[PDB]
Amino acid sequence: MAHMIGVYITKWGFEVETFKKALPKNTEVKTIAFTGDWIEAVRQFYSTVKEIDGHIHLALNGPSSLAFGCGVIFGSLKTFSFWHYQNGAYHTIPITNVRALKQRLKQYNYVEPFYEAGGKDLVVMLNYSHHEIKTAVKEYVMNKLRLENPSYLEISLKGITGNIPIELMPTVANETSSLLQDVKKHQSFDRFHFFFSCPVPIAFMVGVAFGLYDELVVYNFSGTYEPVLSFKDLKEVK
Amino acid sequence: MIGVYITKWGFEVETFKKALPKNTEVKTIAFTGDWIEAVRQFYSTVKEIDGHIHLALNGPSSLAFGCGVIFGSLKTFSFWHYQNGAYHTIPITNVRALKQRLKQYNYVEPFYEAGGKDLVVMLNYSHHEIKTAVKEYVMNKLRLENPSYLEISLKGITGNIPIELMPTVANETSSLLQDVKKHQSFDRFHFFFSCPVPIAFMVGVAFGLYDELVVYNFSGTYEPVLSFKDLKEVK
Repeated sequence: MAHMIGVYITKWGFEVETFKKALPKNTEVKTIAFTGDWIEAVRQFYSTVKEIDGHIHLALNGPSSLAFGCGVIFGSLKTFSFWHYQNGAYHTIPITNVRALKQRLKQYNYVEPFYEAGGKDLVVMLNYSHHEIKTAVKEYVMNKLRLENPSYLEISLKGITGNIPIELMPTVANETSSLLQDVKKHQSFDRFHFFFSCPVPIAFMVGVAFGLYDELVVYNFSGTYEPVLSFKDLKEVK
Repeated sequence: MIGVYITKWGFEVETFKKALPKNTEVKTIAFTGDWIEAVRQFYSTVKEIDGHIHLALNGPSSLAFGCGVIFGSLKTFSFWHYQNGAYHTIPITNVRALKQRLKQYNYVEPFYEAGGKDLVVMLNYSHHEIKTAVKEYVMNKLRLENPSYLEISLKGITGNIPIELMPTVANETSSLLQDVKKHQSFDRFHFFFSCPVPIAFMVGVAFGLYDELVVYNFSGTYEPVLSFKDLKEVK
């Protein structure tokens, strides 16, 4: 009865065959159309994975902010393979168990946190990819969020910024997850504000690990930053 | 596989075809002094190709940069550079290697002059300063308000860049173009070139269409030839 299925979240739709051909023979693929409505796509994603019995093959052709949202409501009852499009075709992320991602670490090999102590709003920046975002996020926060002296957590990577292989993505996601729990020891935050310069698979896996435990807001860059998912919306998806 | 040849002429395509693997078709894109039209036709040609692309370009580095910007960074490519009377392949089988952000730079160095939120970028591998001429143009024709300036130039290397170092120089340049954003959040980048075509292409690939950018070309004087709005509308 239980049988593997593909779920493809895409800003387009026409290109789904590339994903399908990468999967085992006779794997059905359910397409979720992302049209610039984050909460609707997350809702449809939840609806789809809720009723799936079996291993889920995921791919997401779309923003990392959406990937993070989908991760947050994914939960920990289902297994998945994450497929990523690179230098030719789709390749599976080394199959990462959900419980494995939430493992807390004492030693980090890749992530480098820079914590700036402030108030109860924490601005989280995953500064992992080619495009440098720190000053852009701070300018946006200062001009648009109307917060008093927010705390900042900028996370950069040692060595691999802008060139993260598939094979390191589970490790980077695990390390990020562990840091996001560590930071809560500094103080009790009211709210986490998430900004990404980050591969989609990592964003998804970090969302899976972090979950919907804290008040959070997810932000997307499209010429400027805007909030695209809130804790309230994500809670109401279930 | 196919080859795409972007050229200010057209008649000379056969040496490119001959350099490629047997039975590679080549599409010529004829540049006639309209940058946005050539970039449009380039994008139209490569848009639905996923596999490896062979590229060559006979024309200005400013065009090469524009083609790089709309190429994206999902597709692998070989750039065939014409040097010392023949074509030489620059194979890029991992595009992310061009986008790796660096702490250690071996071949290029930044010279940053702090100003406002317009950044004037000079990609100058010539071993003779272009800053005075660019500044005169900026002050007199663009009338920008207290722009920041970033010159990127060679260090250590005293002459031409060998083929073998062109990916490295492009990678380092691209990394510096992101590193400068640590100084402040810029609103707009203005690109001026004195540089080899393959480097311009590779830097365009990495930089992408992520910041408001304007591309300038030197032909006796400087003029803008590509804007962010035009490039956005190509897609």
